[PDB]
Amino acid sequence: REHWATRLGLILAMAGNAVGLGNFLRFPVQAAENGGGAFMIPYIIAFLLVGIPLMWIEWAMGRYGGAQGHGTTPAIFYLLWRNRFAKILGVFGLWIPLVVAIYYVYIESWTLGFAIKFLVGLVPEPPPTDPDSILRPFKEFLYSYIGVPKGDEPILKPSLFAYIVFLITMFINVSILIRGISKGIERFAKIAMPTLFILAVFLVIRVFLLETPNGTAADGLNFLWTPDFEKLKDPGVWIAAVGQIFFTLSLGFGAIITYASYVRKDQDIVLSGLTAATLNEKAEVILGGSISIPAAVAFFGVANAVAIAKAGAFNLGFITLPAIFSQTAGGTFLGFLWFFLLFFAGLTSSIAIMQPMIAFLEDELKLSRKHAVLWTAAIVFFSAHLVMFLNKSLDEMDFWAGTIGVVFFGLTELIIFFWIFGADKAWEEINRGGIIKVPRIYYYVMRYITPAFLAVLLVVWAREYIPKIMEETHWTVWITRFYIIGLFLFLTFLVFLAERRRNHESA
Ligand SMILES: CCCCCCCCO[C@@H]1O[C@H](CO)[C@@H](O)[C@H](O)[C@H]1O
Ligand SMILES: CCCCCCCCO[C@@H]1O[C@H](CO)[C@@H](O)[C@H](O)[C@H]1O
Ligand SMILES: CCCCCCCCO[C@@H]1O[C@H](CO)[C@@H](O)[C@H](O)[C@H]1O
Ligand SMILES: CCCCCCCCO[C@@H]1O[C@H](CO)[C@@H](O)[C@H](O)[C@H]1O
Ligand SMILES: CCCCCCCCO[C@@H]1O[C@H](CO)[C@@H](O)[C@H](O)[C@H]1O
Ligand SMILES: CC(C)C[C@H](N)C(=O)O
Ligand SMILES: [Cl-]
Ligand SMILES: [Cl-]
Ligand code: NA
Ligand code: NA
Repeated sequence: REHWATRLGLILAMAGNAVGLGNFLRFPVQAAENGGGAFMIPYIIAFLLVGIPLMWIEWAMGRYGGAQGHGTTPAIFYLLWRNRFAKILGVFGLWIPLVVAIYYVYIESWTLGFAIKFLVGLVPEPPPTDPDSILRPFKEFLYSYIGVPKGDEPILKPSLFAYIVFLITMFINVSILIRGISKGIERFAKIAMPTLFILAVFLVIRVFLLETPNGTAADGLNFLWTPDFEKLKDPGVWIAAVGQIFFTLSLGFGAIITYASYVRKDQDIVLSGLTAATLNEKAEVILGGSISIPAAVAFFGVANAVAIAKAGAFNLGFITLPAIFSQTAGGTFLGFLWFFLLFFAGLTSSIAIMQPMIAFLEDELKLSRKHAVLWTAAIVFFSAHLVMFLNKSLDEMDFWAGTIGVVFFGLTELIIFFWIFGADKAWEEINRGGIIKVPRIYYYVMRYITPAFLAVLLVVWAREYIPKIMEETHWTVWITRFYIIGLFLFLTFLVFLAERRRNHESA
């Protein structure tokens, strides 16, 4: 099997796994929609009860499976629970990454397209005071990029440049992955992670220099970091906080497990996982949290910045921030650094959610790496056409795989690992090779607190929110549901094909 060459390269590839578009696009939206500081308290708690333990559990599962030549959950779940239903539950560990990748790479390709257009100065020209006259040209710029529907039909019509930049973006992701783990994902993380930290800090600095009649960047920092204990009783904030923690640390996407299956059997995972998790949080709450919201609060005030964040998941990042930057000297180049930052943010994360499908093809179907990467890309490139052309197809995928699915699968992999396999055998397998040991209190969090926390959460979804999504959406949502359900069917057939190759090989 292939291995991470260096300790540092493993951490940067794991941090590059986690530090992505969620740090800089999703976290600002999720924080502002939910009252700023009121969001932080459930966010910090969820990090301590959910994010940290699941990080360790997935590192253990990956490394455990990797010592037996398996990197994906269809095989690893069976290694933990010898039962066909573990193989079937394991398909989610391929389905969730592949579904999420279908829409993540596309959004990643926007930032590459926006970066190119901002670098070359092919950007809108706001008329030099009215905010709408400054924002509308950038709303119209993004809407023309992805092709937001102008009539009644739910059809997207992306620009030719967007589609070509998507092909370019895929080609960029293939070029890294086809070189492997050590000569591909690892080498690129040693380059991208410094680049990304540098850019973010500079932007944080430049945003902190913003002052207008409506406020300063400190006003956004106070809004984000001022508690509001009157919201701790809202199931929505807790749902939003735990869903963010999952998304940001790459938990429930089968990606950490696959990356961890390339860690040598003896090597530490306790300090490693903690560092990468600690890295991703600094990336959000310090860097991601200090760019979008302070800048939006700085030009518009808190209430309008909150209103901007509630308008959509991309308004703040693809419309508001460049519009804000367009009012400052060299703001076009500042936009380029912003969208170039997002491109390495997503690229280090898109290669992470595409490695599982590759690993499954190499490990379980014995495909060469070249063929495993290329077939994986072909699967993503084709499938992405559903996200590109059907309005709100992206949303449905992010909900079922990137929102519901990761919390379901996260609870699934904890029970399989830490209950069925055995809590004590799991505790042993987490701490083995540990440069440090997992604190004794976390054994009781993993066995009892975390699974009940998620169980209650998933029950609040299933009763109070999902009924609106099964009955109050446009009929076209079943087009995406049908496709992603058939995608699951296809992956199980591969699993079935992988256990039949294993019966003929042993014979
Ligand atoms: C069922 C279709 C399977 C894949 C066919 C993809 C067709 C891509 O079509 C292309 O889309 C671009 C963006 O709108 C346009 O700029 C081009 O005119 C068009 O050739
Ligand atoms: C990174 C290189 C990407 C090259 C994409 C070329 C897409 C060409 O596309 C064309 O470009 C013209 C000039 O801007 C536009 O007027 C047209 O709308 C567009 O069809
Ligand atoms: C669900 C994935 C398939 C959707 C992409 C299909 C691309 C359709 O292609 C479209 O054909 C039209 C007439 O032929 C042209 O007006 C457009 O230029 C072109 O975008
Ligand atoms: C999943 C649905 C997304 C598909 C994108 C629809 C592209 C709309 O393109 C349509 O293609 C039709 C057949 O070629 C033509 O009759 C029309 O000229 C054209 O409007
Ligand atoms: C619910 C999650 C709590 C996370 C905070 C744990 C802080 C670690 O706590 C420490 O753990 C050590 C090893 O068990 C002990 O030696 C110390 O008594 C204890 O202070
Ligand atoms: C699906 C994951 C790779 C997402 C990534 N952890 C992010 O925060 O952007
Ligand atoms: Cl364009
Ligand atoms: Cl219709
Ligand atoms: Na993240
Ligand atoms: Na990343």
